[PDB]
Amino acid sequence: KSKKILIVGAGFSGAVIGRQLAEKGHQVHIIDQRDHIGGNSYDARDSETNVMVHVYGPHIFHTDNETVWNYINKHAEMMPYVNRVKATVNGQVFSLPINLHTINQFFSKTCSPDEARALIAEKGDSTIADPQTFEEQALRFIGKELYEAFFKGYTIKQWGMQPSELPASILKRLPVRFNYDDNYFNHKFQGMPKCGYTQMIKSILNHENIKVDLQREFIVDERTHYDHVFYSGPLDAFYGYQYGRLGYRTLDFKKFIYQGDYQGCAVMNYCSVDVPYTRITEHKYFSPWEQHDGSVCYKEYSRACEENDIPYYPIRQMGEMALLEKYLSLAENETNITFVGRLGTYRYLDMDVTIAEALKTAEVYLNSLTDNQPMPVFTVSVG
Amino acid sequence: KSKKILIVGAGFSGAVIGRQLAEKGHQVHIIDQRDHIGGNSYDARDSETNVMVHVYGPHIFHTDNETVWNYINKHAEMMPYVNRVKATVNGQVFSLPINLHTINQFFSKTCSPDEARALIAEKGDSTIADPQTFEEQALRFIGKELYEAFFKGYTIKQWGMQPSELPASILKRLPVRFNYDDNYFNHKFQGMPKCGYTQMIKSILNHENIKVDLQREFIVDERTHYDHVFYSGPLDAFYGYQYGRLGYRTLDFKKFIYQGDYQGCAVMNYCSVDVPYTRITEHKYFSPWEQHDGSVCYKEYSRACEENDIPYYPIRQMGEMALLEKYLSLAENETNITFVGRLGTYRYLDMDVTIAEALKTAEVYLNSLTDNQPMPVFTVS
Ligand SMILES: Cc1cc2nc3c(=O)[nH]c(=O)nc-3n(C[C@H](O)[C@H](O)[C@H](O)COP(=O)(O)OP(=O)(O)OC[C@H]3O[C@@H](n4cnc5c(N)ncnc54)[C@H](O)[C@@H]3O)c2cc1C
Ligand SMILES: Cc1cc2nc3c(=O)[nH]c(=O)nc-3n(C[C@H](O)[C@H](O)[C@H](O)COP(=O)(O)OP(=O)(O)OC[C@H]3O[C@@H](n4cnc5c(N)ncnc54)[C@H](O)[C@@H]3O)c2cc1C
Ligand SMILES: Cc1cc2nc3c(=O)[nH]c(=O)nc-3n(C[C@H](O)[C@H](O)[C@H](O)COP(=O)(O)O)c2cc1C
Ligand SMILES: Cc1cc2nc3c(=O)[nH]c(=O)nc-3n(C[C@H](O)[C@H](O)[C@H](O)COP(=O)(O)O)c2cc1C
Ligand SMILES: Cc1cc2nc3c(=O)[nH]c(=O)nc-3n(C[C@H](O)[C@H](O)[C@H](O)COP(=O)(O)O)c2cc1C
Ligand SMILES: Cc1cc2nc3c(=O)[nH]c(=O)nc-3n(C[C@H](O)[C@H](O)[C@H](O)COP(=O)(O)O)c2cc1C
Repeated sequence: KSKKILIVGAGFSGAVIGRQLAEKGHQVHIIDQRDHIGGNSYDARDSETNVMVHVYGPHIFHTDNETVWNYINKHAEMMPYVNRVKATVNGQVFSLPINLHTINQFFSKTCSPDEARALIAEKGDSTIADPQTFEEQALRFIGKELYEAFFKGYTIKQWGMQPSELPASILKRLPVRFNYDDNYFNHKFQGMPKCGYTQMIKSILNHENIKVDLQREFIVDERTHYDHVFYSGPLDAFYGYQYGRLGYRTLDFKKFIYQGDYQGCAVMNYCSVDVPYTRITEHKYFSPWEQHDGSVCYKEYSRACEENDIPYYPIRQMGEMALLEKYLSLAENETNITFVGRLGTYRYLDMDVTIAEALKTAEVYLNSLTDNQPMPVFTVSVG
Repeated sequence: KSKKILIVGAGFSGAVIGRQLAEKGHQVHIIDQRDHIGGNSYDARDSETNVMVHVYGPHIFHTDNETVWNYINKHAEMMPYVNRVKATVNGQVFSLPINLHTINQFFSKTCSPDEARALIAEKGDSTIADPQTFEEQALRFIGKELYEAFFKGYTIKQWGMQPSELPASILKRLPVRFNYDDNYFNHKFQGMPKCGYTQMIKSILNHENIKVDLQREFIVDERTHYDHVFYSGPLDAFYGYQYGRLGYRTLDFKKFIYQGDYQGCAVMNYCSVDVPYTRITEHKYFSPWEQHDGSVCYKEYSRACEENDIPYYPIRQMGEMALLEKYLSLAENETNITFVGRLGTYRYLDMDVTIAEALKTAEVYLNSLTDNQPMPVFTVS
């Protein structure tokens, strides 16, 4: 039997869940409160320059998950693109993430890989048994100089907290590289959709069993008209923020246009705390197969997400997780709804991860129909 | 009607011409004086370390020709790979080709693309009206500091001549990229074959109608036993060097083994004339999908190609070109032979260009049979 399915959000989570269910006979209704599909992966062209802008931040696809990679290759033409980030600090321009070139330039050396290991082991404090803070992780592995140049001010700008108050886990993600590889991501598959993500999501959304209504906020009354609801909007919002708002950072993107090449690369970080934006992005460099004389650029600023700002990065410290636990115990009591995605589960999720989880969620739901088991509220852990 | 083809050389020129024709019926005899196939593209695994070594120096595949790309993808699995070269001079490590990073690092600046254009325009030596040498052209374009750090020394080593001895026309464009792009090659397709060029050519060569004999020299007396000869060996040698030897640079490779990552990139250039090698190459870096604890490296030394050396880079200056012209006008009176390849034609040819010209050559020969026309001696200009 064909089921009636409400899906709240037309970003990757809604779109991929909808597509998998559509293809199996169910009637899928996808709503989104914005006037366009795509969620935070949405891109659109700038009128004047015709530059394709990644509206809610640069979005670089990267994955080791070949199943996911083949899936999106069914919906776009993936162009090779290797993200290579630069940084300006101390009157110089460096390569990130920290590599043998960054090391040799910063200390004015011509170390080989093994000489650079010895120079960095010497700067690091191997007396720290198990770093508990971001700061201690930097002192342990990269040393004071590298830390204060590349990480301290930059991290303070992103998080609005001292690094001695942030977990080690943030920097554990980012080892020093003792060769000349300056690819930002190590994933086996990396690229950018030739006609953009909006178009990719449009192809995912393109089926006979899917109706998509925009400018349409979810209404708690609707649930009864459907067999199941998939919700990728904010968890706290669905509960009227009755216990408080989940803490996020937000970003302000300050637009400017330049005639020519403003910086010569897609991403420039500004490591100094005394430079108020975290970075400048030059969006035409995200589509190097195209040529554009005019250029759309953004200065990006980080700050605490207030009531009417878009939530970007979830903060997820003790207070935030105590608040989450309260919404979760409301959530565990529900029937015929599943909360999914970055907003629905209060997790930062890359595009490929979001896709893989959306495929699994559809599969769980389909399996639950044929086994006549109830569909759980979450198909992922958040304890 | 089935032709007896002799093809001199089992590198890309002969392999590709040979397969195109073997597939339309002709009997193809390929010979090569060396003891392995592949010509200068040949690779092989080093015994101690198992690193795939590029025996005649690094070979990176790159093209904008998608027909050529699809063609090698039939005979190999192409892995992605983007060449990015580092260079050590004056106690610093830089990015090449010269780019906005090289410039900011070199001068200690944080220039944007356009401020950097303004910076190089001032450094450019503007008192030099009408430059005649490579030296003067470089000086006018980018000034003394950049010229002497990155060009003067490396030119001396690479060409065995001072840039004052070479023509201004050798570099027609200001050589700075005013962006952060440090991909050495700008081609749409770039990659490395997962199992090596030798296996790729071994696959091009695998046909019933193709016999390959190695350790086998061409001998003029052979010509009479075949209907056509495709010749990829050196044009001057084919005619006994009767007018002189075409000028080339040759390269010496000095092998060492390091346990670890010796330098942390495939290719490190040394710009200084006081360092006698041109580059150090670390070959495992040409196969990043592979992991190796032991690493095979080479210091590369460039010198004049003398009579017993392998010819690498064609010098192609005034005298060499006049000299080439003489063998060309002898070749123009040959019949039943076509000269092809970097050696048969005295050109530096990429792998992709060489494959495209081979496919076209076989086709021109196929067409000439069906149309009853004579095959030309050269299939390019
Ligand atoms: C700054 C930033 C940079 C990023 N960069 C990368 C990157 O480089 N690479 C990468 O792989 N990933 C990146 N990501 C992750 C990426 O954006 C997510 O993977 C993806 O957006 C998740 O999609 P989703 O559909 O689950 O959620 P979303 O895209 O957020 O979409 C959810 C949808 O729900 C709608 N909605 C919410 N509430 C309601 C409501 N009550 N009623 C109706 N509609 C509602 C919203 O309007 C929205 O359109 C980045 C994320 C951020 C914040
Ligand atoms: C230092 C160097 C670096 C290079 N790097 C790149 C690179 O990164 N990427 C790229 O695309 N290309 C590169 N190339 C170009 C590449 O090597 C050529 O494209 C390729 O070798 C062309 O193959 P071919 O068959 O025409 O000629 P060759 O490979 O030179 O083959 C000619 C064959 O003919 C044989 N032969 C000659 N005379 C006789 C005779 N008397 N009797 C019998 N056999 C004979 C030879 O033994 C040889 O095996 C490089 C070239 C050089 C010199
Ligand atoms: C509060 C916060 C939480 C973040 N959580 C993640 C995360 O879980 N995974 C991730 O890849 N990036 C996360 N990021 C961002 C990265 O650490 C990264 O450095 C940042 O997005 C800017 O640089 P990037 O886009 O190159 O990664 C977070 C950023 C902030 C401010
Ligand atoms: C340091 C350096 C020196 C080079 N010297 C030469 C040279 O002497 N002759 C030459 O033809 N190319 C030389 N090149 C290669 C040139 O950059 C050239 O632009 C390009 O590689 C030409 O080939 P393409 O057909 O792939 O574009 C040199 C490159 C570098 C970085
Ligand atoms: C004939 C020739 C000689 C060159 N010699 C040098 C050199 O000595 N040092 C150097 O850094 N670059 C040298 N170059 C490299 C120029 O930067 C090269 O054209 C540059 O890579 C062009 O880059 P592009 O790919 O942006 O066109 C040479 C290039 C050519 C064609
Ligand atoms: C005399 C001479 C001619 C060369 N001609 C070419 C050429 O036509 N195309 C090319 O890509 N490289 C050519 N090169 C090699 C280039 O200089 C460049 O360095 C190549 O990208 C790396 O070769 P190399 O660094 O050993 O010189 C030539 C080198 C020399 C010495």
